[PDB]
Amino acid sequence: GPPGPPGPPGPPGPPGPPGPPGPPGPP
Amino acid sequence: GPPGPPGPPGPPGPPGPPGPPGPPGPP
Amino acid sequence: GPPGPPGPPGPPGPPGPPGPPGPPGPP
Repeated sequence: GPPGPPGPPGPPGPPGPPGPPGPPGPP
Repeated sequence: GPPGPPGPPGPPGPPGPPGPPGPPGPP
Repeated sequence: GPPGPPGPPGPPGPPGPPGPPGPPGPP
């Protein structure tokens, strides 16, 4: 008969990367 | 009928960790 | 026809936010 429907959504992706360095401390 | 097509990609992953601390302030 | 396979793992997440402030400067 006809093809079945598309599969389920895949898994959520991997975490994003570590953020940028923070700002300098005060004098 | 044949097995169906692949499902769609899952969503983007979670945000990455906070970045590292900034450097020491000026003198 | 059986449901197709699951979709692929999703894309990476976004970067984390910038890190905390650096430590106070030296005397």
